[PDB]
Amino acid sequence: SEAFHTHSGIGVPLRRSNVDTDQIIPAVFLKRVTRTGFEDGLFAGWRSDPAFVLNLSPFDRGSVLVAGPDFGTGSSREHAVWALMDYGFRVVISSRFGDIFRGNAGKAGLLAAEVAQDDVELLWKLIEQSPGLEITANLQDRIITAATVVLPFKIDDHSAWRLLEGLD
Repeated sequence: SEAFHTHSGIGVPLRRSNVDTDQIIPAVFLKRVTRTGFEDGLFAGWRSDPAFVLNLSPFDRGSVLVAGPDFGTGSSREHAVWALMDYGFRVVISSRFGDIFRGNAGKAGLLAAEVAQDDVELLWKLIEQSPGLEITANLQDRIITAATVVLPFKIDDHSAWRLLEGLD
């Protein structure tokens, strides 16, 4: 495991709300018993469209996902976090997460940063009109930076501990 203190990377604007575990990683990918790379399962159904955001340069090298509300809503699988992480995402931003997802994220090294929806809208606009704009998430200070916009995020303190300490 690696310890999470700050992460900067290309932001990916995903205007999808209420994203369920089987959209994050379809069921057909979770018969694998191994632990090697789940990156090819990440959004695999949606990736069939060449215009899906994650297929477009430079978003295909993104590591900060800016999603709509209710990301990972409902029941979800550990593999959803593994798929995100294996693809290279270290941060997911949403104004509300599913709780099971949110807990799994912190336990696996993924920052699930809760940001007010008005601020999610600003982040989408910035990265949409400047593809490749980096987003920074600073866990010590619990802020997201994009250009000259700086905004707070929330995380529970237990998750923060696990992430900062790099716990398995």
